[PDB]
Amino acid sequence: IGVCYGVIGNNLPSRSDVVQLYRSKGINGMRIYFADGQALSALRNSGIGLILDIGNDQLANIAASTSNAASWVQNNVRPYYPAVNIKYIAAGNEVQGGATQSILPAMRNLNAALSAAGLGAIKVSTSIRFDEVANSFPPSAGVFKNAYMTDVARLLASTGAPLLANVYPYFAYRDNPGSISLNYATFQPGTTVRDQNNGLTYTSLFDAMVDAVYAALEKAGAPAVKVVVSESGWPSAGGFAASAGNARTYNQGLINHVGGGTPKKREALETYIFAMFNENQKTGDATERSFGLFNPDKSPAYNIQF
Repeated sequence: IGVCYGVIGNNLPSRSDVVQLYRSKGINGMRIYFADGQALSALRNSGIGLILDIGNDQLANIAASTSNAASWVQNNVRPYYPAVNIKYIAAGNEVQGGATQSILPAMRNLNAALSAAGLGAIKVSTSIRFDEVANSFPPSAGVFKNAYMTDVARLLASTGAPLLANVYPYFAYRDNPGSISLNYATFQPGTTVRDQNNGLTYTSLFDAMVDAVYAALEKAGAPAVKVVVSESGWPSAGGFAASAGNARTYNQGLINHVGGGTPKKREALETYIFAMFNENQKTGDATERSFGLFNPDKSPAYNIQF
């Protein structure tokens, strides 16, 4: 499985220390949020598959021209591939506003540049959050609420690239403690929901969520498009339901689950746990600083067998 690697803290390890920890624990996937040169160099011949986000601040620059995208590929990708196994490139992460207007042309522009560079194995996609999907209940009722997402699904369909989704049962649960049980949320026996539309049964909030993305994809006209869960995790402190036991239970649960897929698609699901270390400098809710599997000093936040 993979682990997202965030560096928004003032007390984290060196990139090479990081890569080493990964190889020790047997983690075979990494997501990085910008073209981090030190991470990339450290990653050479490490055998770790990678999701490379371009960085939202780069979206407009890349969307402008193919020469802009070629220059980015030349500096940030060409020097590391194929030694570094970059599997995907996320042209934007949870972009909002008029910026969404830039995601399709940046996606095209990168596809053209990778092509001419002779790097067509690398696939181009975009990272979204679940709040992109409406009428998620029953999961079969899922539909993309924004118009631009259909444009994207179609491009992914024709290019053979998957969709990267940030799925967090924690946020769903946190918002709706009354309607949602901790068991259902953390992969524990107890609850069963039946999708009337297709008759599938659901025992976990995770499955129900992923299958809602699949519902939406199909409606968009992109049935064969796969989903890569580009983020999923549970905080160990800073708010409601945040605790090591809950965080241990969710993540281990997650690791032991994804290999069986979901009721709509029983194939193993590619998933990235958020995140490797707690980022002591994040803003927003107190929980943001407590999503790590490890403590800044490389010590296990709680025990997880990968």
